[PDB]
Amino acid sequence: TKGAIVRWGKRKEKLIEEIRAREEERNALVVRLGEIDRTFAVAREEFDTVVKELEEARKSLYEGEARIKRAEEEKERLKAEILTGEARLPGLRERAENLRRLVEEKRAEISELERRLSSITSQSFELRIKLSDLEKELELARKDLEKVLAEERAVREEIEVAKRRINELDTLIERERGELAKLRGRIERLERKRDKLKKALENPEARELTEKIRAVEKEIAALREELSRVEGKLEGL
Repeated sequence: TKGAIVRWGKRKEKLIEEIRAREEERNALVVRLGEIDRTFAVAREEFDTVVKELEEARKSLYEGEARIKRAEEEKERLKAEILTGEARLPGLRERAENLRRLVEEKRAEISELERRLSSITSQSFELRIKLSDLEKELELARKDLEKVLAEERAVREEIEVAKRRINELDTLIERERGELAKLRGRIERLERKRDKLKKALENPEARELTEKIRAVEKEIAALREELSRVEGKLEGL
């Protein structure tokens, strides 16, 4: 009927309008999601980079700590060498003083006994034997003194060398520690950037829009099905 043409026609125009509005909304949603997915591409590449760099930094940190431990074990060996050397020095200096004194003593004894041989000159032969014995003893005392003095000089030298090497090691350790502090800063900055990247990657509005787009598309489908029935009605009326 004419009246049914009018009524169904009014229904048709309403359906067309509502479909137009729903498809408008749906396109907007699709655009927004099309920006989110791009942001996730960018962020996921940066995240991959940053966790890589973070691995590199942690490896460098461990290696630096290991080099420091090696340097400090070497430092402790050298400290023990120095303490061992230093504990010998009072004894060596005592020996040297006593040997200088013994040397002077023997020289004076040789002078006195030579004086008696001078004054007397039968049993001066005994004094002459005593003389050669005093000469052997003085000679030995002098050779011992040379040996003690040389050994004290050698111990002092070896102490100085160990101390210089220890200073060297402390400078190496200071350099490593400076690098470790720089790496701890780099790691803190990387960890923070990485946590922000993860948080952006759990945003999670991407799914908030995927489900909503599913719904609005379902409703568009429903409206188009009613529209198709209404059209088929008007096309046979």
